[PDB]
Amino acid sequence: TGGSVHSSPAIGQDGTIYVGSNDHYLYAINPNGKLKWKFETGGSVHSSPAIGQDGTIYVGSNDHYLYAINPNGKLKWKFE
Amino acid sequence: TGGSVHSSPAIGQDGTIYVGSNDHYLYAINPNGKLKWKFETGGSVHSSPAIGQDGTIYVGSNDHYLYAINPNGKLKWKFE
Amino acid sequence: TGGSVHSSPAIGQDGTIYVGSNDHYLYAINPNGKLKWKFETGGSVHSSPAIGQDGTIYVGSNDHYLYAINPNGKLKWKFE
Amino acid sequence: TGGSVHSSPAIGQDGTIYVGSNDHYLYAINPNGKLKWKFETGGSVHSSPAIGQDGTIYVGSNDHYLYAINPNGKLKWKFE
Ligand SMILES: [Co+2]
Ligand SMILES: [Co+2]
Ligand SMILES: [Co+2]
Ligand SMILES: [Co+2]
Ligand SMILES: [Co+2]
Ligand SMILES: [Co+2]
Ligand SMILES: [Co+2]
Ligand SMILES: [Co+2]
Repeated sequence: TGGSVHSSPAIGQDGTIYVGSNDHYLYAINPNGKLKWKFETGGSVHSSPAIGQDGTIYVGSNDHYLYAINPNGKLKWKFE
Repeated sequence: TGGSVHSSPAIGQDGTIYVGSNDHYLYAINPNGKLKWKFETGGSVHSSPAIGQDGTIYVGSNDHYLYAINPNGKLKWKFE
Repeated sequence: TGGSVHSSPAIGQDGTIYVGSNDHYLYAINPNGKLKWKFETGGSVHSSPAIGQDGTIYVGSNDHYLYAINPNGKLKWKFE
Repeated sequence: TGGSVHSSPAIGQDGTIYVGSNDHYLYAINPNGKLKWKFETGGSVHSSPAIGQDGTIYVGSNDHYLYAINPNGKLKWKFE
């Protein structure tokens, strides 16, 4: 990643690994080590992601928001 | 939220997302991104919440307390 | 507690809540909010506890050790 | 360990305890408190490890990488 990986990884139902970085992104990494997608927030993603029953990925950011990200890497919503 | 979301979200049995904020609050957010409730502690909620078998939400605060919050957002107890 | 509760709580099989504090202790709190026991390490317990299959509670400390604590609050071992 | 254990332990299917240290290593500790192996990254391992379905251990490092480590302590891959 572009900065410290302070965030703790979460593992999806299909093995996808999700983790934040101080480079401001939430990363979705395939089990083979190849990027699935990254999603840019406005600040360090120190928070560790959680995965909902429908696969939504939730994570906080130092930009003050809680993010809900769809499994395909598109924003679902953010809460300030 | 009002400050960095350092805390890592927890997901309840009904999909509710709980997370602390450096704005001093524990947040309960519905899966649709709308606030269910927030609970104010005396300092940053860096700690990440855990959910008990009866749904109680437990989280630490930089105000020195461990909080137990009922699912409706009312204080159950705090331990110094 | 005596200092910031940075650590994230873990919940045991019987509902006991375990959490570290920057006051250097690992706390075991009953679901009713009353202390079961506390265990003193040599520095802040920022690490969040994990519970093994036999109930052992594991947590790191800023004193450089990983601690294994028995369910009764007595040290099992520490690893430097 | 050689430095603060900020990381939060993860427990494997066989009881192995995995945790990072600010000494830059990911540690695998047997339930008896004896080292199984340690793996050196390039910076503090503040991130808390997660365990995949095949036992792979994933953890971030302040060296900017997400690491995937095999259960025997050998690198599987790292993602920058
Ligand atoms: Co750096
Ligand atoms: Co930045
Ligand atoms: Co801010
Ligand atoms: Co404040
Ligand atoms: Co204080
Ligand atoms: Co101290
Ligand atoms: Co030290
Ligand atoms: Co260093």
